[PDB]
Amino acid sequence: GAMVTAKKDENFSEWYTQAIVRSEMIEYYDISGCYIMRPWAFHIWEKVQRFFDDEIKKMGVENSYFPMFVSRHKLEKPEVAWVTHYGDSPLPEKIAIRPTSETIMYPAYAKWIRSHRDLPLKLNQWCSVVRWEFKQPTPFLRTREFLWQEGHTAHATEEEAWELVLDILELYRRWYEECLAVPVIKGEKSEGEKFAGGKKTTTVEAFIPENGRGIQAATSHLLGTNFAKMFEIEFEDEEGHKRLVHQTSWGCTTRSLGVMIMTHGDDKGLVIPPRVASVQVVIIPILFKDENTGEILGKCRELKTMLEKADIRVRIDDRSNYTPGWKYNHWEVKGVPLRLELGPKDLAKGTARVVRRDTGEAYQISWADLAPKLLELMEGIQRSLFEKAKARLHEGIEKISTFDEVMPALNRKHLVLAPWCEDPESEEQIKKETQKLSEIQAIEAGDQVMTGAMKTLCIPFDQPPMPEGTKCFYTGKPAKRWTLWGRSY
Ligand SMILES: Cc1cc(N2CC[C@@](C#N)(C3CC3)C2=O)cc(NC(=O)Cc2ccccc2)n1
Ligand code: PRO
Ligand SMILES: [Cl-]
Repeated sequence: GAMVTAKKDENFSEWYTQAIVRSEMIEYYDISGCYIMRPWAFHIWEKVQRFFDDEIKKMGVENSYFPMFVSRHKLEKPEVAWVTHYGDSPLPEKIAIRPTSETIMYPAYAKWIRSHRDLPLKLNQWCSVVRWEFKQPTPFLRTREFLWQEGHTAHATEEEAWELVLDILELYRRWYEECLAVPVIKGEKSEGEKFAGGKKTTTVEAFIPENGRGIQAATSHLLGTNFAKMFEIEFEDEEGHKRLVHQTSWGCTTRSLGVMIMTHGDDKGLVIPPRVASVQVVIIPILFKDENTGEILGKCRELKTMLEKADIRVRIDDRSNYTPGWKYNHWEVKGVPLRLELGPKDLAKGTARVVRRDTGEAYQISWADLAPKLLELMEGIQRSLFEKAKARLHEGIEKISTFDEVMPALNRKHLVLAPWCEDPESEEQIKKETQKLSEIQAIEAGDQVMTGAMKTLCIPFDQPPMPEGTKCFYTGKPAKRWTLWGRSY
């Protein structure tokens, strides 16, 4: 059985590749930026999909399916894939593969919305989209084709639309923190980073300590009336006056899995939080030749049935052609959070040996105690994974006053929280300056595939105090808010 041999804290990229290949999460493909999602990864996607779909159904959002193609003139009302032929017959007008579906959906919204009684209109779809960039792709985190949901709502007032933006952003916080045990920071995107055409974009941002990079985990946009004006989406009040609708859109992708993998993995391979692990407990029988193997396997089956009564997801690995040691490594690499070992000694004592994946700590638990204690143990693992990741997030953010402090902090692979005047031009200049200083540094390093530019990640909702005369860290103008910056995906 393959072991992960790269160390997470020494060659992070090689570590990540080994962890996702050797655990059978991914397979490569002959078109660049496209990868195969194998069942071990797909199962985790199914779990978060089900969580989020159930939660938005409770909000009255209904699923739908809109075409994957969009006409040139509807899309252009650059990073798009264009279809131009069927067989060898040219199309009269090329058609694009969707990168996002506002321009596919909103002509229909304009047809469907007639009066205030048609609102709010709330739709979602689960599908894949294509964003054909040429920069370095990374499995799960940044790919040419990815799976996502996208929700699109329309409301009679801005207040109700904004309320929904924030309710969805809270569901994305729960997707990452409660399901995947990944801490995130809620905030607003800067004017240069917000969705094209929208009014205000909110985000949850995550952090990869090993390469210092922030990453946008999910996004929820107040489109306001901008798209309603573009698509003539209006409704009548009760006396017949026409008004524009107020819109949101929001989306979360398979990037989430990658974030999870990078957050919790260790030098042995994956560590999957128990709430989304497709196998929570793997039972490994010890099978000597000189034992009553039928009695040991019979007890493993009884324990499996007992655990499944508490809804624990259990597999018995009773393969005779591998040793227990081999199986220990096999399921460690795959990130199963609990292993249960049962041999003749255990049978005789009425106990089982349980080993937790995150710490390696082992417990002896009586069969009667097994189901409640495992449940307690899985909640403790989930909580411990989250708290440890949150401590690394906090340790990864430096509060600074002045631009002179930026390069030392980025050299420590940290994010910076700085007072900023929020001038869009300033962000563009900071990106270019940090980028050129990073190139110099790389040459002093004797070194390289992603950009060294520092950009804004999010103006966090939770704002530290801003003292009276605080200046912006780059311009010296009056600072308006604390903003989180870093290198990023
Ligand atoms: C897997 C994944 C995710 C996401 N993005 C975007 C923001 C967002 C968020 N939040 C979406 C709105 C929901 C997200 O997850 C984007 C992508 N590829 C790309 O940009 C294309 C690409 C390919 C190679 C290199 C550089 C760029 N690939
Ligand atoms: O691509 C985006 O960011 C928005 C949210 C999902 C639909 N379009
Ligand atoms: Cl479905």
